[PDB]
Amino acid sequence: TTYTLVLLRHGESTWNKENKFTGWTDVPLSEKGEEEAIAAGKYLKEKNFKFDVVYTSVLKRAICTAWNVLKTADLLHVPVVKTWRLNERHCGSLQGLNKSETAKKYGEEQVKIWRRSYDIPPPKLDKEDNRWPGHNVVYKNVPKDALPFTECLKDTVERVLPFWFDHIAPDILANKKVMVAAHGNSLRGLVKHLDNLSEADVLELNIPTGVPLVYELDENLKPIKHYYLL
Amino acid sequence: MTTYTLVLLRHGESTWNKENKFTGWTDVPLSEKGEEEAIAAGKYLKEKNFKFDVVYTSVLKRAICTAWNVLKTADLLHVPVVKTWRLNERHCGSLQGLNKSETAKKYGEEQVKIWRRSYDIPPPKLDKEDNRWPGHNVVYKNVPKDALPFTECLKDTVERVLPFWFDHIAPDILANKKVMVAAHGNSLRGLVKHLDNLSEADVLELNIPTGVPLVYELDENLKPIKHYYLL
Amino acid sequence: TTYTLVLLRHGESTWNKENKFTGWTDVPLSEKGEEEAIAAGKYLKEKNFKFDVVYTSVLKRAICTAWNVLKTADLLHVPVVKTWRLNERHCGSLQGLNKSETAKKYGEEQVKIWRRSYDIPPPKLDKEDNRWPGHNVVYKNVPKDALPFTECLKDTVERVLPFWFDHIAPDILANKKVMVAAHGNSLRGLVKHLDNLSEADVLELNIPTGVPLVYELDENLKPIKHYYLL
Amino acid sequence: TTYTLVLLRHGESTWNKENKFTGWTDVPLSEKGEEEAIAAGKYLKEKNFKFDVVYTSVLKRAICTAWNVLKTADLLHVPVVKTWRLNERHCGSLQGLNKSETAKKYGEEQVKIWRRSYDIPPPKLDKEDNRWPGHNVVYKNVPKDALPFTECLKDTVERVLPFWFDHIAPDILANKKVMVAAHGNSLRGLVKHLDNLSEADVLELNIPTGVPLVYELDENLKPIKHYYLL
Repeated sequence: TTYTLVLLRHGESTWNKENKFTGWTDVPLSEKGEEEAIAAGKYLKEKNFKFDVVYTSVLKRAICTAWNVLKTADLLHVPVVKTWRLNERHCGSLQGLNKSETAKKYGEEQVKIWRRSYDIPPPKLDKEDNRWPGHNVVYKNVPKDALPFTECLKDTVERVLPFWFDHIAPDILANKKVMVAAHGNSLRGLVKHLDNLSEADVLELNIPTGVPLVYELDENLKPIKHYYLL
Repeated sequence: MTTYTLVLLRHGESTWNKENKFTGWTDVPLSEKGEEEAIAAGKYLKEKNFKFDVVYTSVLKRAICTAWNVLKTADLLHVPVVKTWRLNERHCGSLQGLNKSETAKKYGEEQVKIWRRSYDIPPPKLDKEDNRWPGHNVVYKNVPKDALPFTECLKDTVERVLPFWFDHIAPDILANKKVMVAAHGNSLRGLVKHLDNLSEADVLELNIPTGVPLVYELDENLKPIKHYYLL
Repeated sequence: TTYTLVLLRHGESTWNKENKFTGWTDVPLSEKGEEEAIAAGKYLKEKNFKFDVVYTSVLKRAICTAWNVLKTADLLHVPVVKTWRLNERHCGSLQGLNKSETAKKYGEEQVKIWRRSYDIPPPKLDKEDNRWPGHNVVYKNVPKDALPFTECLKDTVERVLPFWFDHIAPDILANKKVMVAAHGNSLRGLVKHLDNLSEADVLELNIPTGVPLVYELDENLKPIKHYYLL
Repeated sequence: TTYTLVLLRHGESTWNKENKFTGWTDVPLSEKGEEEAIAAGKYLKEKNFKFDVVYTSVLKRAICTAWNVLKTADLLHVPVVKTWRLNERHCGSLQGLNKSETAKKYGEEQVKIWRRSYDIPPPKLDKEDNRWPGHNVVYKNVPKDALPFTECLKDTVERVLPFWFDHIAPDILANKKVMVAAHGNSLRGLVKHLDNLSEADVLELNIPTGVPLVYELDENLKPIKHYYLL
């Protein structure tokens, strides 16, 4: 028995261009970022990949990538399920700030720790901060104390896992063809469990943008292999 | 006084509307004009400050792409979209794919007129060997084959829509969710027939414009208080 | 590719003994009625029938039948989905009345028509009547205009079939082993569709109490055969 | 705004009479444990407690509690949602062994540590052991990695919290009346989060069997107060 799982990281956003920390900030794809999702959709169509369900975040840049893939591949009827659990890693009080001004405010050494470490997060938001996800209507049905004030990669890995165990994985076991269209850090959390990686290994893992990552899994969901369609 | 707001929206022009070809369940895309109409609907809904908790649509791309363009322009991409065959356009049977001169040649122009304007007289049936039968399309692989039409009249479309109203749309409205239904002329006519308790005569005369939001204000029992177009 | 579907009719209610028209009246199984479901479970256990989902009505005489089956087969973990659409045919203003009282106030032959006919329903309740389902909190999430003042067998067939098409049949097509536990007329509606019966045929059909009705279906859900486990 | 949540721990299982470690072993309620469930049902009905949903585990001692309550309260129409996440704390290789026997092998103080600590689990099951939930068809839809070889209370707490955030809390915020009918340790997991308890507080917390525990919560689901119905 072989199941097939496809992971896809969204392309460039407008804030990647302006050199700002994004996190849960809901910024759009750039034109190039849209172009990547379309190209990803071609490669999947060219290899005749089909899907019974698409999982993505509640952030437009991921959602739009999912949409462009399904449109390009002629699979618009496929249900799309959107969850905050697949959101990008939250960047705390860094969200919105220029990456350079931060590197001269806190120093480049401290800023590097917050980006590259596994378990040391950036400084928290207060709940009175306008960037606190609890103020955003997008999250009105979610209990507000489930929402982060800040995240390290470990936090992201821990919030993605219940969604893997409760929705994605059961669908795979039911013989559904799943695509996960999400963000680097949330996808790294999925990959960490899939291949049972150490902290060192997940930190060295870089998932390229707009390139479908295909996992073949056995009856127990142990990876038989993985590869990129490029 | 408890009031609820429901928004209905018919998709814009498809590629086959130009060619004057009967579409039905054929999954033809919106033309560029159909794209822009969905955007314009979205722009206007954003301007009048409309918000949605759920969008219901068909499994046909011209309707789905309309929902998408509205959510995107209105900055509501996080909103769930639920897609169902029960909101599909009326099935046109053996007319699907053919233009008016082809159908006149096969059936005579007078038979075709009856099928266009009737309530309960459907056009000729497809059978299981015809490649246009929804049963051969993998889009419907999880739908029981005998739920899928070989042909439909408006009465059929009306009857298959009603269950989805009672099971999914109406309960959402009663839970104070702000619903948009983005669909097709005939499936929307099926919802309106029930809402306003229209006779067969009145539903036949009803002509819902394309790409114009149709707003229904409903009371606590979902009886309409009023309806109007945003245009 | 063959699928297996089980149908089961609940045992004797307390009102069957009293000889009153039941309908949607939510009367319990008699003790005998509980024994019938327990025996039904034993039969299914003996032939090692497993279930992934049980569908039933929102009426206790059917819910409790399902419970007793799952309990006897040691399958309590299996999800039970309850719906108004699988309810018994509504008996209108006859609900709660004696079968002799109805003969008196309506005539004996008029009553037989209401029971045996396909499309002639008994007299309507009005909105002011206490027995109208709209006053019952059980149906508080159901829009009130979807609920009947009375029903003929045609009505029952037409409310059951959307639930067959939307929920039961798609489960079967997902290779889930389904049991439907319900009522005479709601089951007769399902059978009518399964076997594409005429009106005359469905009116002659007599589904016995507490005996599992097994359908073998092909890949398109067309019945290959059916039989009773006894 | 405020909300009302009801918790209930199941009564005595047959293995409690034998002083045996149960964990995920799916043993039935004792007759006393059935009566407790029925008595709980009478109390709730008397005080006019209604429910829109009942959450329970996939273990029959909890499921049968939920059923006996609904039956006595005359609320059989209410959906029951069963989840492994609400299962009892897993007892590793101790499952099936009696408490006197276990003292001789490991020593009584070491057994106390496994019974009473927060973060030290009993000896873990082998993957090849018959008792590993991964061999149980009840969990065929759950990825094997989610299935424990052993648990400390900390593990149980961490597996219950996602179900709180994903299912229970959104229902409460959607104005649904929820009952959770489960196990001592899984309920302690919920209470730990609800009352923001320290590790020390939750270890001393002792929830009696078969007594409904009512929580009153504010608009952000923070408890205003809680009490037992006795």
